[PDB]
Amino acid sequence: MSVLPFLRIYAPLNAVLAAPGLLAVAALTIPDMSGRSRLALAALLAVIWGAYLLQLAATLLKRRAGVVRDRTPKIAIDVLAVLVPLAAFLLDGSPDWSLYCAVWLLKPLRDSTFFPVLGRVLANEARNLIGVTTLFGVVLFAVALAAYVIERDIQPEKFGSIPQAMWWAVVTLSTTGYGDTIPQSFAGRVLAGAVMMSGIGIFGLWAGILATGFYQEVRRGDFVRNWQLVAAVPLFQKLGPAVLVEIVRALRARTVPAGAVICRIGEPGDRMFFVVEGSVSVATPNPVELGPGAFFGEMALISGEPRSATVSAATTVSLLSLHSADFQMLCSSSPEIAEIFRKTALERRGAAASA
Amino acid sequence: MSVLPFLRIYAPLNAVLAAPGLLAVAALTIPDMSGRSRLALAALLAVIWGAYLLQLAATLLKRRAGVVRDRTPKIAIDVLAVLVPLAAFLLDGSPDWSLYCAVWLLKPLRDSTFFPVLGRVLANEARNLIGVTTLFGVVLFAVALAAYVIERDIQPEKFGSIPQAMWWAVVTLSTTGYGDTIPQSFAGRVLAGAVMMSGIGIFGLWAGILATGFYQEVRRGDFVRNWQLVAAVPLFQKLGPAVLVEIVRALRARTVPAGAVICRIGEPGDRMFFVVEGSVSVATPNPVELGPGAFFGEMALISGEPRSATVSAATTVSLLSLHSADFQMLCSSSPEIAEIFRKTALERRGAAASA
Amino acid sequence: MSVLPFLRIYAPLNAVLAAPGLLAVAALTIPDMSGRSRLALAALLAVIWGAYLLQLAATLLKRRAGVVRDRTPKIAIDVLAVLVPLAAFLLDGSPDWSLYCAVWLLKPLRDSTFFPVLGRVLANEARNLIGVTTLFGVVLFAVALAAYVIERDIQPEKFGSIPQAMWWAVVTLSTTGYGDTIPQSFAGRVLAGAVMMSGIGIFGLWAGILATGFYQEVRRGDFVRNWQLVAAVPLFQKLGPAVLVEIVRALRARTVPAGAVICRIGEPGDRMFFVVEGSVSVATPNPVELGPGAFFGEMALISGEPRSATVSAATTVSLLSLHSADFQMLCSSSPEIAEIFRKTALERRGAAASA
Amino acid sequence: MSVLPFLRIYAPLNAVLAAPGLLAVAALTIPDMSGRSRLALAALLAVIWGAYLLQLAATLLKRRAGVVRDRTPKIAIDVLAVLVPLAAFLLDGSPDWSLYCAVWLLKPLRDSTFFPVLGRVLANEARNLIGVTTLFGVVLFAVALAAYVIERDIQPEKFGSIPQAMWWAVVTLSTTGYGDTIPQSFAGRVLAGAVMMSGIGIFGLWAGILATGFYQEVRRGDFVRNWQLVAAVPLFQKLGPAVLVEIVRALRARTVPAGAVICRIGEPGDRMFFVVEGSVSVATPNPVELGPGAFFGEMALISGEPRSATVSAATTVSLLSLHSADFQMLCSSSPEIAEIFRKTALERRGAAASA
Ligand SMILES: [K+]
Ligand SMILES: [K+]
Repeated sequence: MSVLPFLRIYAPLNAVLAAPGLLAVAALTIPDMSGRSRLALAALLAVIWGAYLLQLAATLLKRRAGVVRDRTPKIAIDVLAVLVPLAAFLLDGSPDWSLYCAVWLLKPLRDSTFFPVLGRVLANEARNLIGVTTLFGVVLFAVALAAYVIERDIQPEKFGSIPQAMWWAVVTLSTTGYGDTIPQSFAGRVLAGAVMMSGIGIFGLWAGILATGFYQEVRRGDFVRNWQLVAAVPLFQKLGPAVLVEIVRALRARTVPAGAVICRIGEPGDRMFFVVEGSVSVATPNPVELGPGAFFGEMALISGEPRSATVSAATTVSLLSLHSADFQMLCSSSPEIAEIFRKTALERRGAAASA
Repeated sequence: MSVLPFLRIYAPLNAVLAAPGLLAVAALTIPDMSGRSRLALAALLAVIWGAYLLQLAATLLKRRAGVVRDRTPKIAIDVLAVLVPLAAFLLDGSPDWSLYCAVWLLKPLRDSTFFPVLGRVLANEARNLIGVTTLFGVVLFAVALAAYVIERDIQPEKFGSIPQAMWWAVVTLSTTGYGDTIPQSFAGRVLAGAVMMSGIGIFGLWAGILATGFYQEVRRGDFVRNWQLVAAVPLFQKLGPAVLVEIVRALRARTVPAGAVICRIGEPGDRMFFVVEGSVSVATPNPVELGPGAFFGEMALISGEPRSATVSAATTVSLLSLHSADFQMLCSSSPEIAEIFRKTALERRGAAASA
Repeated sequence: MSVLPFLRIYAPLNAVLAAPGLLAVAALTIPDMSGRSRLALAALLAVIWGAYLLQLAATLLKRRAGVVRDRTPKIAIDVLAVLVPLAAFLLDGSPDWSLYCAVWLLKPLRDSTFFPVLGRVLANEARNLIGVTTLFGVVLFAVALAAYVIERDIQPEKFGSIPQAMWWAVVTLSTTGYGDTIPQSFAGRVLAGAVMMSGIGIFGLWAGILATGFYQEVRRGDFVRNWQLVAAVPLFQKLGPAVLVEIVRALRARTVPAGAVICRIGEPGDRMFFVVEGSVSVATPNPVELGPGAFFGEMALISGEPRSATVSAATTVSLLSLHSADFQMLCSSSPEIAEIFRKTALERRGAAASA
Repeated sequence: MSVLPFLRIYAPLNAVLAAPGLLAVAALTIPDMSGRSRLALAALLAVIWGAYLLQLAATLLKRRAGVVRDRTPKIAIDVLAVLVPLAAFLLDGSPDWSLYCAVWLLKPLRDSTFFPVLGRVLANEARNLIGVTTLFGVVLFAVALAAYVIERDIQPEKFGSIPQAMWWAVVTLSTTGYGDTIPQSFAGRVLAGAVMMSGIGIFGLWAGILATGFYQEVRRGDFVRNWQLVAAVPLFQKLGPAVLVEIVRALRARTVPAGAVICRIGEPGDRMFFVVEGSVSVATPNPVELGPGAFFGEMALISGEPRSATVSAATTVSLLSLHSADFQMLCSSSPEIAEIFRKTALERRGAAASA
């Protein structure tokens, strides 16, 4: 609610081409299809193949930034991105060689930030997951066995065994309800009463395990990335030690590309930003082009008024962002700083028009 | 638990008429129906059409409050509220013109506050949603492909292709369990074991993403709307800076219409209010009609007793509300203020009967 | 994890008899049944009827504690508890009069504390629920309509109308998957992709709305009930104002009946209690029978040792409970109090054996 | 995200053998199977039987650590681990004696820590669960009854009774959607509209009840286990009282086995550890083998640089772990301690190479 995401978050075309790349699978998979478009898209495989292969060697030029790097992840698939189709094309002379479009599916995951954010936490919290997973196996066979006791008599063809009953366990436990093989007797139908009660109690924790400290990591991701952009601000030699741990939990940083809009004049002013790198276009008779290490919005927050200036992203600006309360927290947190923001809320009234 | 919502929250009839408006669709949709009621409700379309159209021009008189406004949202549908049916009536000479009752469905959403509250946050947090959505696409085809490996042989008519297998993917992943095409072999039935385990882990985050900071926004909505009604209270020149950030998280404000009841005498006193605008009917021999900038309940909270007065909403009062603990927090937070509430818990004993 | 619930939480037999009471419904509902047990349980209705009716008049003696009370809830059903069966017995001469066993179902809810805890909060937070409920209606027909566009042609008997399509909406949205009427075409099967994605995003908030501040109320329920049992403790004239708001969030109170065990000797000591009313049996050569306003466990917590005494509930004791950390919080929160607990951890070593 | 789990968390083979043990059930359960492998695995039962029985007596030697112990849980199944199969083998002369493989399923749960963590909390919070469970029974029959009103006429074979309708209740309430018996009329199909709305509101709390304070216990589990490893650190005589309650919520402890890696040189330094027991291999010209009561990473955190030393687990080290922010919290929390970490960030530069 308090950030401006711009400049092509889903940027690199190395990721993009999997989506059209893998829909190219389908038409080969289908009888009664004409040969025209059949092979037209086989080229598209060769495009993407060639396209990453074009990209490939430029990556294999890993002399760029060659000091200390850990690029086993990034490179691992690029190699197989082109070999696996290639080795496939010959030995699998039959059309099923296209089935090695299971390969690019990592290419999104290759340059997928936020995916290592996932695997980072599992190796602290899987301690619970396994005791639950065991418990998930406890309750499976603890319950799955209860049915073979019963309907083996009058449902041999369905419940004439244990693992057939294990099938109806997770289906019945995992919220699903396929609807293939269901009891007829009473006591077995009694047993289902606890199952949904159970699995929804089970998953009530287990899926909760994920979001539990995942959110901590992401709420922590908003600090590790943001203890940066702190000392750059020339004012923050006076902030107390504990002051900062409060604030940075809310301060998310995102970038704006050049040319785009930041805050349009007259829109309801609801936030203020801290510029730390780049430059802006504060639309005034003298454009107050504040570069690295600046801010604006106190003209709008202290007064609670619309924007006093159409700020447009002159350049690639690494922005922070902040809603009022936590800035009211700040002006509450210290009178010493509202003084300059009091002055600045007067200086920028005269320094907007003037220089 | 600590607020009095009254005065027609679901007020404007511009919203109301969609509900009866769109049930008017149905009877036309149905064979073997008599023509009597068939066309009776076609009028009702013309009513609502005419009714908004009656409303319409009064809105197009946008000279009301014409200083600085952003009414592209509000007006966008009102225009189409009446044109789309109208242009429909002629070219679609066949009865299917009524199918342009897809149009009013925004009219609730037109004057739906709390809906922009939704879209506000997605443009900070969709960063995650897409990495998950990709991941949702990862796991779809990563898993959907695994089945065509198998049952293409003995289930051509069902699993004789990939996207047919993609169908059984999300159905099997998204908790649903339709029950149309299900395996027969073992290894494919093995694969389902992880699926529900997965999707319930997937959605265990992804739906959690929504409530995650949504609740922050709404818990923030209770501050942005409520840093108002602060300075109006004549007492709050002495409250510390950080005192307020604690409190306003709990203080929700709602309005009471005139005539209605606020706190009935003798009911178990469980809360106290801060009046800031309007007037009341404190039912006493001298009605202590406290107007803008007042409160009551300390007579009941300090003593923990029932109500000492039937307070009824004399007028349209913009109320705050507060349960004890956070008022006990207050009386704990400062002895200087309990003094006047000590006195007031004596003055209002004598000032209830007297003037 | 830190409380001792005892003394028949599910106590009153006025609640109990619904469960056997309503299973008495069934055998009448069933053909090919013998008349013997058919009417045997019709008596059991008359038992419970007579049993509450026996209870009834003793309740209608509402001279007990007759000062200020709000007993419209409690009495409302008791009246109908016996009239509704009675008026049923005659006019409904056919056996279906037993269908007025829909009546006792409130009798649990009659003396169901924790149920008003539910309805208390909905009248603060249903503001959201309705904007969501509208939104739930938005997305219903916004999506339900999309299908009649398509399969009316080749599925008249199933999708030959709108509300038939509304049926497949919520079924498909609400996680369920019945499996009666499913598409065959592509584009309609495309549409389901967003649905589960939606409804699981929808309910991802909406059910979250419930637990959101419900937990606040219950986490608040642990304070409102527990700002009691504070001043009774003779030591708590020195605790700071803000000290208490920290602590009582964790301190839950429950009662122990007489005779039962409290802490058995030698078990791993993990907590300490504050007695405020009743008496104990501290099993020592001189039983240190501490009555109202006492505590024990610091002998075990400071040393981190097993229990030094088999404490058994001599009487009906209203207990508090506390795990270490928040007592370590206390001994951390003030050195002035650890002094007496230092002394007490010596006095009770000598005062356990001695008097 | 901030811990190193190693040394065989899922260690004891007493747990392990259930998994292969119980898959041994299946092949006996199946007709048309050869007798060869039929009996081969019956031995495997005798293996595990004999294997625990081998383990058994060594456990019955409970003279180890015989001071004060509560081993009724641990021993209860071991006894039946071998008797139940044994008594089964004779009286159940038919092959169904193998059905007493319901017995080992506790053996995981025997030495399952984190399972008592489950049952600990239910006896504080089941107060709610039962009022909900009653409410779950309220809404069951409150709703289940509504259908027999209707479809008993034209669905006797399906809805010709109440409990048959109770079947379609929980199936329809508990998110499942089997798909066996579904209405045809309107008003009954109206009723389902609230059901999913209800049960997803129901379970929206009820499963939430579990994770609610479960997470508290586990977030409390990270303190009770970790008020240990506090005084051992020679520095922590100066930490304030309240300082610690902040920190230990994040500090999780895990063990590393001997030989394994701790922090490899050059990897991106993201955390620092507190050694309290064991020894390391700080790979330097003079290996700075810090034993009980040590730490490292401030060389990497203050500078925000990669690792300055390949630390490998020389021995079984009981490690703590800590990411920056909470160490930045520390260096923020007190200048007095950053002094020695300032010096140490210089001493270990010279004391890494030197001794
Ligand atoms: K389902
Ligand atoms: K189904």
